[PDB]
Amino acid sequence: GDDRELAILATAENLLEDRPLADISVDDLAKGAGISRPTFYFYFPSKEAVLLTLLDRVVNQADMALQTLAENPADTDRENMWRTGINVFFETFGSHKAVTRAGQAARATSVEVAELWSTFMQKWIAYTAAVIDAERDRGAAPRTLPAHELATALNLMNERTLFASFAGEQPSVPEARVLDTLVHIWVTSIYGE
Amino acid sequence: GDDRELAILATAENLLEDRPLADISVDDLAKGAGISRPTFYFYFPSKEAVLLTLLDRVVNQADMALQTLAENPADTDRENMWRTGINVFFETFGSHKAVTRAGQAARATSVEVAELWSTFMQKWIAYTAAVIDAERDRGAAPRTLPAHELATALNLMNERTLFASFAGEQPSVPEARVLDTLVHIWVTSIYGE
Ligand SMILES: CCCCCCCCCCCNC(=O)N1CCC(C)CC1
Ligand SMILES: CCCCCCCCCCCNC(=O)N1CCC(C)CC1
Repeated sequence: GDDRELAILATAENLLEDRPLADISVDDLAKGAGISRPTFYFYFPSKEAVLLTLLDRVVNQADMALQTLAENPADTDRENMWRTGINVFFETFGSHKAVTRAGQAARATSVEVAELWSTFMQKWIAYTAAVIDAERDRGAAPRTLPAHELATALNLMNERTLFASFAGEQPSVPEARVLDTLVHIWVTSIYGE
Repeated sequence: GDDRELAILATAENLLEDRPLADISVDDLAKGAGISRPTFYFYFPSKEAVLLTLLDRVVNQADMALQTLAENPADTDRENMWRTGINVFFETFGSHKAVTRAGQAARATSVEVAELWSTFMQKWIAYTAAVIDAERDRGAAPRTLPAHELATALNLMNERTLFASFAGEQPSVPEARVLDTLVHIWVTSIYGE
């Protein structure tokens, strides 16, 4: 039951490594999960709903990892503090590139995917802004741009730049350089005048 | 002839203000240009080809403006130098929001739109990197990240952030704040250690 759903989700994540959702049939998902087509429809209404659930799992995996980091005392080294946090996103989305690629594409065609992504980006921006505000309050960061506006641009940079790196787009930062690239821009923009 | 093509392009840019390309018919474009459907097909093969030409015009308008700025002596004020350049993109794409929105959407579905955008982003990144290299050579900027990698991330930030602002996405930087936001991040990341 839970196990049926897990098998459909695992099959979909596997097939998305090889081809887009458009070239994956319900027969393919049902076959991979060892069930019939009609039994598939008991668990999910469409292959698009399967992708929504996969992306929801990956997004909440990143969010929960960030929460675990937030619960711990702050790294006393400002650059390392931000690197560890950006690395949650680098590793979580980078470890699920098939879902990341299919989920990005689906933001265009699916209101539910677009709203899921928007909701979590707002959460992540709000958290970023609250950390920059704490750094300013402690006298560690200068009072330059409105923190929420700076947070927004930095989060959008990461959204576009990490994706271009994962997907091997031209142009892109090489995957093996993207974390250092983003950390530099975050730290100089948060701490600089 | 040239004038036929201009009227079809003007009609398409006007209708894209109100609805997406999917809800614009060839009859709509032909009607707006004062021609028949078959006469439309003499000038363009599809409504998608019309959008390609519109986006090509806007992209080359931005590129030519950047070239005009590049031809002049450099602004001696580093922050203003980068602000004027980012403003070319802010004003050119911001003055054509209907084409910008339709062109962004088309990167997903059109190889020709995706390649056009990729080509000009590579050009703009290469130019950015060459300016950062000149600033380092003159001793005005520190030798931190590889210039081309830093340029790539900053250009991708602008691509995503300017678009989110123009489209009124949630999240986004308000349009009236986006130029200052991006200039701050560029200048601190290019000149900071
Ligand atoms: C579906 C779609 C695909 C795409 C995906 C990937 C992207 C991701 C992004 C993220 C942002 N954010 C960040 O990055 N951060 C914040 C907080 C912290 C503190 C750090 C960082
Ligand atoms: C179709 C799609 C839509 C989207 C559009 C808009 C975006 C734009 C972007 C640009 C990048 N770049 C920049 O920004 N820059 C460089 C150089 C100079 C020097 C500055 C700046």
